[PDB]
Formats: sequence, structure tokens, C-alpha cells
Amino acid sequence: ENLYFQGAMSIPRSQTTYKKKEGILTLTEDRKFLIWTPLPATGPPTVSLALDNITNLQQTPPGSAKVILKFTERPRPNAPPPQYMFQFTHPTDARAEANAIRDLLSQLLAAA
Ligand SMILES: [Cl-]
Ligand SMILES: [Cl-]
Ligand SMILES: [Cs+]
Ligand SMILES: [Cs+]
Ligand SMILES: [Cs+]
Ligand SMILES: [Cs+]
Ligand SMILES: [Cs+]
Repeated sequence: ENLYFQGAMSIPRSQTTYKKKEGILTLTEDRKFLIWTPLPATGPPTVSLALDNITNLQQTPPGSAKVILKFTERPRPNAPPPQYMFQFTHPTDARAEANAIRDLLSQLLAAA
């Protein structure tokens, strides 16, 4: 009792499109940021979103035409809120990949 545990499995990396480009959606090793990087995934991420600034996560329902996760960010101190949609594109595993990254995130987000 009172033991606190953190996640210790491999961080999921998901084949996803963002603004119609293909790339990889993952978290940083410290599990503090959601990141998306365009293929070939040599470079830095195009999207880097602090878990601390995510205010919502939504999904297309299972059996939808597309598998999509939608992240809403805290409005920046520069003034509707920023949103990011990632379409899961693995031919067979799209929904399982979305579930996995969703399940990780919602665990990290609820713990804070
Ligand atoms: Cl589905
Ligand atoms: Cl599957
Ligand atoms: Cs994977
Ligand atoms: Cs928060
Ligand atoms: Cs689908
Ligand atoms: Cs966006
Ligand atoms: Cs793909």
C-alpha cells in the first residue's frame, strides 16, 4: 500500500498520418511529450505536445471509416484551442495501435 508504479514497457510507436503526411506517433523517453515525426523519421518531430498541456483526447468509434485520435491542447498564452488529429494507417493493426497509445496516454494523464 502507497506504492506508486510507473509504466515500464516499450513506448508504442504508431504508423500515422498528420496533415496527410506519413510518420510515426510516439512519446518522448521521459513520457512527458507526445511527438509526431514525418517519415523517414530521421529528423526532429514536427509536433511536440506536452502531456501537461493536453486537455482532451477523443477517438473515432470502432468500425468508423477511419481510425483517428484527436488531441486538444491548452490554448497558448498568445490569445478556439489547438487540436491535432492523427490517422492510424497500419493495414491490419490501426485500431489496436490507437488503443495502445490511447491507453498509455490516458494512464499518464489521469495520474497527474
Ligand atoms: Cl475500427
Ligand atoms: Cl489487429
Ligand atoms: Cs507498433
Ligand atoms: Cs494538467
Ligand atoms: Cs476502420
Ligand atoms: Cs493542427
Ligand atoms: Cs501505413
